[PDB]
Amino acid sequence: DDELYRQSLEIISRYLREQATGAKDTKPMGRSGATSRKALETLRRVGDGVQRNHETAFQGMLRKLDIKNEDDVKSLSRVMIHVFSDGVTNWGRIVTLISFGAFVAKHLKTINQESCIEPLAESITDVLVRTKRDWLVKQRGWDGFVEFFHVEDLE
Ligand SMILES: Cc1cc(OCCCc2c(C(=O)NS(=O)(=O)c3ccc(C(=O)O)o3)[nH]c3c(-c4c(C)n[nH]c4C)c(Cl)ccc23)cc(C)c1Cl
Repeated sequence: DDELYRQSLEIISRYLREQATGAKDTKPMGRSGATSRKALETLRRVGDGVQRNHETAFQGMLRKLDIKNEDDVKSLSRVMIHVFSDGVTNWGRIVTLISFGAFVAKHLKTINQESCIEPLAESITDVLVRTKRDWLVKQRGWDGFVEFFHVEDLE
């Protein structure tokens, strides 16, 4: 995970940043590269799906969390660790984790707090890897992520 954390962080960062700014992740990924780009495209189609089907839940949880500044951001990781670390692990739960990540980043930009997007990203990444590296390793990681969701809605 001196590379699974970094690659995970690369996907999650670029995803949250493009969801927050509406600007597309140009500039290269740096290893494994294509794996990461294709994961990001997947994350767009799948993560858009999760936000559309869960808008009421997402809106309600974002409001209950009441996020105004980065000091809130440092205390979110412990709510997020608490919620995500119990129960079965599956790719659907990981994409929900990240999608609500994006949701929060869009909020952060709306209240002019873009700066917290990076810490938020890192926090998501740490929670995911800290808690699931083994699972992620034996689902063949982000290549496993690309294939399981095999985009057959865009072709
Ligand atoms: C960035 C961030 C991410 C977070 O993710 C938390 C765990 C991620 C999650 C879950 C989860 O896992 N649900 S699960 O075990 O039924 C599941 C999802 C997919 C599968 C499967 O296919 O199998 O199963 N549910 C969440 C909901 C929520 C929903 C969707 N309906 N009602 C509610 C409340 C909200 Cl609003 C936000 C985050 C989550 C949590 C926090 C606090 C933050 Cl800040």
